[PDB]
Amino acid sequence: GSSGSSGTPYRAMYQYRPQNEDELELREGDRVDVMQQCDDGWFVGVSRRTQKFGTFPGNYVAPVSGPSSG
Repeated sequence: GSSGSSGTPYRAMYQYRPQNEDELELREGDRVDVMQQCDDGWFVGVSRRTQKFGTFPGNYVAPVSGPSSG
Protein backbone atom coordinates (compact mmCIF):
# COMPACT_ATOMS: atom_id res chain seq x y z
CA GLY A 1 0.00 0.00 0.00
CA SER A 2 2.35 2.71 -1.25
CA SER A 3 3.01 4.85 -4.33
CA GLY A 4 5.23 3.44 -7.06
CA SER A 5 8.41 4.69 -8.71
CA SER A 6 8.04 6.18 -12.19
CA GLY A 7 11.14 6.39 -14.35
CA THR A 8 12.17 6.68 -17.99
CA PRO A 9 13.52 3.73 -20.02
CA TYR A 10 17.16 3.92 -21.10
CA ARG A 11 19.97 1.80 -22.55
CA ALA A 12 23.63 1.48 -21.58
CA MET A 13 25.48 2.24 -24.82
CA TYR A 14 28.61 0.93 -23.10
CA GLN A 15 29.59 -1.02 -19.98
CA TYR A 16 30.47 0.97 -16.86
CA ARG A 17 32.78 0.14 -13.95
CA PRO A 18 31.48 1.73 -10.73
CA GLN A 19 34.18 2.03 -8.07
CA ASN A 20 31.58 2.68 -5.38
CA GLU A 21 28.30 1.07 -4.31
CA ASP A 22 26.78 4.51 -4.88
CA GLU A 23 27.49 4.20 -8.60
CA LEU A 24 25.32 1.84 -10.65
CA GLU A 25 27.01 -0.71 -12.92
CA LEU A 26 26.06 -0.81 -16.60
CA ARG A 27 26.52 -3.24 -19.49
CA GLU A 28 26.68 -2.62 -23.24
CA GLY A 29 23.06 -3.12 -24.26
CA ASP A 30 21.45 -3.04 -20.83
CA ARG A 31 18.12 -1.45 -19.89
CA VAL A 32 18.26 1.44 -17.43
CA ASP A 33 15.48 3.12 -15.45
CA VAL A 34 16.43 6.79 -15.11
CA MET A 35 14.61 8.68 -12.36
CA GLN A 36 16.35 12.04 -12.00
CA GLN A 37 18.68 14.04 -14.24
CA CYS A 38 21.80 15.71 -12.84
CA ASP A 39 22.61 19.29 -13.83
CA ASP A 40 26.02 18.44 -15.28
CA GLY A 41 24.29 15.74 -17.29
CA TRP A 42 24.65 12.59 -15.20
CA PHE A 43 21.58 10.44 -14.52
CA VAL A 44 20.19 8.79 -11.39
CA GLY A 45 18.00 5.71 -11.67
CA VAL A 46 17.85 1.94 -11.22
CA SER A 47 19.45 -0.91 -13.17
CA ARG A 48 17.59 -3.77 -14.85
CA ARG A 49 20.19 -6.42 -14.06
CA THR A 50 20.94 -5.96 -10.36
CA GLN A 51 17.83 -3.91 -9.59
CA LYS A 52 20.12 -1.54 -7.69
CA PHE A 53 19.84 2.24 -7.31
CA GLY A 54 22.65 4.74 -7.81
CA THR A 55 24.25 7.30 -10.11
CA PHE A 56 25.95 6.74 -13.46
CA PRO A 57 27.43 8.80 -16.33
CA GLY A 58 24.60 9.49 -18.76
CA ASN A 59 27.33 9.63 -21.38
CA TYR A 60 27.22 5.83 -21.28
CA VAL A 61 23.44 5.48 -21.47
CA ALA A 62 20.86 6.85 -23.91
CA PRO A 63 17.10 7.55 -23.98
CA VAL A 64 15.58 4.56 -25.77
CA SER A 65 12.07 5.92 -25.24
CA GLY A 66 12.62 7.85 -28.46
CA PRO A 67 11.03 11.13 -29.60
CA SER A 68 8.91 12.18 -26.63
CA SER A 69 6.97 15.39 -26.00
CA GLY A 70 7.72 17.69 -23.08
